Amino acid sequence: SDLIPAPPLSKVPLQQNFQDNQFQGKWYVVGLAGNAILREDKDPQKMYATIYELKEDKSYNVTSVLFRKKKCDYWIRTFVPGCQPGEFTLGNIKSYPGLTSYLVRVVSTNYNQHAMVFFKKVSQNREYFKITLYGRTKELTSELKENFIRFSKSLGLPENHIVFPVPIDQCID
Ligand SMILES: *[C@@H]1O[C@H](CO)[C@@H](O[C@@H]2O[C@H](CO)[C@@H](O)[C@H](O)[C@H]2NC(C)=O)[C@H](O)[C@H]1NC(C)=O
Repeated sequence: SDLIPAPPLSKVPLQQNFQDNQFQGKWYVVGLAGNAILREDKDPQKMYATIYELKEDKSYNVTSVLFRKKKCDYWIRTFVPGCQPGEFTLGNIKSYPGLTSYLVRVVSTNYNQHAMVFFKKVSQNREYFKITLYGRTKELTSELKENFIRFSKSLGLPENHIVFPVPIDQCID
């Protein structure tokens, strides 16, 4: 199992002045890229969504929804504020078999339109990294999508490892 090496953090920007309250709400995953992300053609990835909710202890209750096989699959997650506003670790790791690492980095966002988030984790000892292009709506500008493509590449990902989930109306509305 061969993988493209996770980029060195110094290459992953952090959203200047992150506002955890404004980043709340529903986000559409309009762009996906990772060393474990492949541009399938016989069955293109469907768009799923992720809802971020602040807890009073300032942690996020991240829950996602995807339409898998005639149903909505929901998966919960708790992000815990890291060392700098915008960074996050995984709450209750250890309740996730094979997980020794997990990190989130809000690269950039305008809180109303879009956002770019970098994730990196170590499962089974294999290092995985990915980047989601978030959209407040199910679609966005070409400017934003090529910016996403540009960044993914700066991290070592070939076009091939960059995909745009096709918009759907099931479960993510
Ligand atoms: C974060 O999620 C937890 C559960 O994931 C929410 O806890 C719920 O809290 C209410 C009121 O205290 C309870 O009635 C529910 O039973 C709890 N749910 C669970 C699964 O334990 C919590 O409210 C969330 N916080 C926000 C602001 O969304």
